[PDB]
Amino acid sequence: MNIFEMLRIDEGLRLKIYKDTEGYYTIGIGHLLTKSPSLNAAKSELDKAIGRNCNGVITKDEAEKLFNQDVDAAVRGILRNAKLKPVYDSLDAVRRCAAINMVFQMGETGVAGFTNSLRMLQQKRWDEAAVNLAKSRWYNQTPNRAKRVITTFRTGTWDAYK
Ligand SMILES: [Cl-]
Repeated sequence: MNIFEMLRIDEGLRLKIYKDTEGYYTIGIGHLLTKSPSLNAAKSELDKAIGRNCNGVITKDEAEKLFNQDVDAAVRGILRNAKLKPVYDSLDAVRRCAAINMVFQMGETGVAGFTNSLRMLQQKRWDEAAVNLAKSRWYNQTPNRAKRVITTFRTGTWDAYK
């Protein structure tokens, strides 16, 4: 397993614009287009991102390139963030995937709000961090996704995805 396979399982793949769990226009492998309610705004963001007139539909190859760019951006955001980088650098490779997964879903600023959980992860207090991570709007709104990510942090294995 690697980060790309993990996020593909969690996000799925759709080649036409869809709405995510919060109602936001999305395409591909979980690529957020806009939080605006305007479908026309979402279509314009899509054309800008892809470089052609898509009319709301992309190819599998385009979805995979957007996805690679999004994962790279998530990693780079962690490495540039003074609060996230020291935690990330303290984690083993499997747990680093769980960290990227959270940033991909909620953004750099959303994860940075998990201050208490991040300190427990840095201290390798896995069971305590798992309980603390579950006491969140994240867990209450997307519990199956959150359970898989939390189990990955807790165990350092891919067992939740196998
Ligand atoms: Cl879920």
